[PDB]
Amino acid sequence: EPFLIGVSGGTASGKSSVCAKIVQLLGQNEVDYRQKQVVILSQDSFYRVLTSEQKAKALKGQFNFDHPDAFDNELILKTLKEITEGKTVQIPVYDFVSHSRKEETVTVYPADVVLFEGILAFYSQEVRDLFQMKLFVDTDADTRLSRRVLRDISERGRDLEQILSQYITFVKPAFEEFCLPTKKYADVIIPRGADNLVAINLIVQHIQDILNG
Amino acid sequence: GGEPFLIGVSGGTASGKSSVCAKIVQLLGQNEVRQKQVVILSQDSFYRVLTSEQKAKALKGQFNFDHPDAFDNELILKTLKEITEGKTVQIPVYDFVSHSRKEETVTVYPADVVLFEGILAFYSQEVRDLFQMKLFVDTDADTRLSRRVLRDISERGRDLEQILSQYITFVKPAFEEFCLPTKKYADVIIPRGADNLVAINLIVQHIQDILN
Amino acid sequence: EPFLIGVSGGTASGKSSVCAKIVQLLGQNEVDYRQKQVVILSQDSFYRVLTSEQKAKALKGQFNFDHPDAFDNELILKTLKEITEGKTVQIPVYDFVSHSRKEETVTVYPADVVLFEGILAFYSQEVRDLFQMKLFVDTDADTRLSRRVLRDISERGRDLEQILSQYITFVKPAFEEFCLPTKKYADVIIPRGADNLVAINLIVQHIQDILN
Amino acid sequence: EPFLIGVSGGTASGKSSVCAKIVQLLGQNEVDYRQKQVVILSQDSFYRVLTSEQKAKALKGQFNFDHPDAFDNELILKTLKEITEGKTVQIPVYDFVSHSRKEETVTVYPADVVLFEGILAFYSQEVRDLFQMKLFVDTDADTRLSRRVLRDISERGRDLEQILSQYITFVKPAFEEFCLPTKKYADVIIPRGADNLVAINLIVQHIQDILN
Ligand SMILES: O=C(CSc1nc2c(cnn2-c2ccc(F)cc2)c(=O)[nH]1)Nc1ccc(Br)cc1
Ligand SMILES: O=C(CSc1nc2c(cnn2-c2ccc(F)cc2)c(=O)[nH]1)Nc1ccc(Br)cc1
Repeated sequence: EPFLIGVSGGTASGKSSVCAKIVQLLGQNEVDYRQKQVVILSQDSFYRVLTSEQKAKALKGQFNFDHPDAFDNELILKTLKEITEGKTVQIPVYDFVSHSRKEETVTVYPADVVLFEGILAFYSQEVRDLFQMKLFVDTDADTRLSRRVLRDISERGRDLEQILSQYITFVKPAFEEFCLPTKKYADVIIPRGADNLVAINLIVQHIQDILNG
Repeated sequence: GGEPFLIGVSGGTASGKSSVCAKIVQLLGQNEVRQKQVVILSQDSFYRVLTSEQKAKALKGQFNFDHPDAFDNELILKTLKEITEGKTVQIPVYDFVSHSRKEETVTVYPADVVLFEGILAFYSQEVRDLFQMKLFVDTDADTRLSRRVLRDISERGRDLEQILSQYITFVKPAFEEFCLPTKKYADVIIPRGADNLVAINLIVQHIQDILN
Repeated sequence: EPFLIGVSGGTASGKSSVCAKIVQLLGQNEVDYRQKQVVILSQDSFYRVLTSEQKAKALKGQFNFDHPDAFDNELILKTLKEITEGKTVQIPVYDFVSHSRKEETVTVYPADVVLFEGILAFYSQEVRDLFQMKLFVDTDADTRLSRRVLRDISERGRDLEQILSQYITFVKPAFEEFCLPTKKYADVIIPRGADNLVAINLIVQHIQDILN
Repeated sequence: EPFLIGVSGGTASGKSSVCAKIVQLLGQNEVDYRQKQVVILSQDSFYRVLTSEQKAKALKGQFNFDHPDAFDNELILKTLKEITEGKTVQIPVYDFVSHSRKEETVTVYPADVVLFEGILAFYSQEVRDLFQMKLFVDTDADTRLSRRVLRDISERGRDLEQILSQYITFVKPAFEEFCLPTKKYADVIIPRGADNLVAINLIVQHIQDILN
């Protein structure tokens, strides 16, 4: 049975780079995709195929993609279950023009350890109860917001007003209502994110031992 | 201005604390006045005159204007004591170009209500014991950072990376160490800032009652 | 139209005693029952009449009376709407033996000012939209727990193990899940409770100005 | 050189039970004192010898043993730098009558891993910089007071009003002003405490890895 690590934290907490760094340090980027012992899954792969009335809100730009409802809880639960039972799985690739899933999927061969990472990884009891270990990457919201702003201006061509409109109207309230109340389910809290080498090495070491048990 | 009623106002940068003070005095028409019964004092007037070592620091972005050390606590305590005793006082006018006070001082005559506003208004016990009412304008750090970034870009012409580098290195550590722990000393907390018209009307109504 | 003030806070915040002290400082204990210009309603008077399955849970000490499910929001809504229409209204008296309402109701005549006070006074949009002013009495959970333990040994006949088991299992999670998030709806936050005479005198003076 | 783990968190966070459990799961409770590879040091062992002035405050129940000033940072620093140099060390044992150190000491032979555990283990930069790993046991203040009351009420036998007056007056203010600001120096935060078996087993394993 594969070892499931759930990782949560708000946007730009560093939950993504933490998963990236752990997997890099375990030599997994030098390993072919068919033979990887440690795989990373993101909750944002499992965005819902939107209905007519949902797609209408999304064109008007008034659909909160950080709300639990924007996420396909039942496909997440189904898929993680299959992973647990040792089965290989298909991860969707999301089209934001059509708010539907493309035909091309991503294949995920049975792994020894699976990192499942997202803003609402711990929101559903049934999904929480599949994780052997729960990690929350705790970064102050002001810190996270500065990171969000530099990232979205630099590697995307997004405008500063639009970024802070979306943050204040949608991201912040959804973080406070749905994500932050899930911090209390975490086994281990990792402050600051990917620059926290002591916490990362501690989780790398732990996965390393698992790969040799 | 027999025995002024001193109101202390704190809260982080971009909390709303200046606008709240400004709206309170506006809604009282004590705006456009010569017999001002309500005046606003700002802790921003009481910056220390800098050494040339410190002036040199300020030219680079590396002098912490959010630290207690950057404000003249002795002159603030003295100025507020004289106000409490019903005396006319001189407020400095600070020139940032020279990092020193001009000859021009602003004359504040005994008012019936004095609103003293600053990030560190409640930091010193001697100063905080002169306030008969202490207000804290409580606004979330991410909200406050959003307002600060937009003001610094759009009014003040700042570089984005410099704003946020300075935020992380100096402003945030200074707010968490020195300002945020003073919130417990507040009698009343005003969430959000200048848009809190219910909070603001409660403070204008209360100021009119003691003007009578 | 009566002026409606909603008042929330965790258990042992001091919301009850803040209300009680505001009324008494107004002189409204020396005013006659039918002539009360300012009255206090408690969300407590409006516990639901429990189902059979809820009765069962309650008798085994497994029903959370701090959950929104415990409160009769429809009756709360109805009674506040009628008070805004200037009606005389009847308030239920709850009985914890039967988990139901006594025949005895309590009569409240039209007041100028109504204080409504409860852990979940701001939980429901339609109820919170009836308040002209929302006060949240903000007292640290460790402080409030200190008060609860001393209150429950003296008043009730309870031991530490029962008070703390109940607090950890029921009061705390319900407070964090349901009460704490409503704080963002307050217009004014009152730290500490009824020893905050500056905050209390402020609400008193505001209420006096309504009565004039 | 030996591996120094610093552990902090508020009174009754569980940091002491976390250290006990880690050592119990590594089989060190069986190993002979002279051959122990993992040892727990407590900051509580390094209380300062009080001056007459402080001894005077302490007799009147006014010396705050949770204030940084109550810890002998110089002795802590010396003792940990010695452990780091491979040297055998004596740990004081304290008398809370004379507010000074007994005849008897406790000998600690060079260990491969030291857990240094206390409320202010990260307060001093010099102490904090010795630790290759910093753990902070984060337990809610209302939860910690719960445990503290039950623990203290017997283990010492003392009165309930005294435990709670002491907590509100001394412990809570000292935790909020001095301990809580040290959380940002933790590499890893362990929630709830000794019942967190995932977090405990993660640390046990890391230490086993180090001993092999
Ligand atoms: O001041 C701080 C940073 S804690 C903090 N609180 C925030 C931020 C943004 N919004 N809020 C906030 C939101 C809703 C509220 F209702 C209250 C605050 C933020 O960046 N940091 N110190 C701190 C750091 C870690 C811990 Br754990 C606790 C306090
Ligand atoms: O006590 C407080 C704020 S109010 C508060 N919140 C608490 C306490 C204990 N647990 N929580 C809590 C835990 C999880 C939640 F989701 C919500 C609440 C507490 O004593 N006070 N902090 C404080 C006060 C003064 C200073 Br100075 C610094 C920090």
